[PDB]
Amino acid sequence: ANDIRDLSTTEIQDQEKALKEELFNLRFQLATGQLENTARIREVRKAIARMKTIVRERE
RNA sequence: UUAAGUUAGAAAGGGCGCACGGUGGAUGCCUUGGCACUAGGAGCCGAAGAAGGACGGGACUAACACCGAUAUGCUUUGGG
Ligand SMILES: [Mg+2]
Repeated sequence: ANDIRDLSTTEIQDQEKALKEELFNLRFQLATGQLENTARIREVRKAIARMKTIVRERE
């Protein structure tokens, strides 16, 4: 959270993209039954949320 | 032995009493919920989109509760 606030808006935007891609691949693996660490999903969801929050605080 | 006479016992099933079960949810005990008030506060919400909803959100989710594509939560300030 404090680490996110360090980054620029554009850099956060790119951090989101990565997390969105990560979340997508987790959901993919999960559906194909190839995901063990299913707790990863919630973390990534929360992370995305956190990043959007900081960006909206910037404005 | 014949004759005459008298009387017993019997239960297919049934009755009464008793014993033991079943069913059923009365009664007692209990209380998560109600009822009536008192004192104090407050008596409004809505185009800055209401009341009330629908559909969604969990690793798996039928329902309830919570939340809204930032979805079973996000940030922050305090408590602990
Ligand atoms: Mg704290």
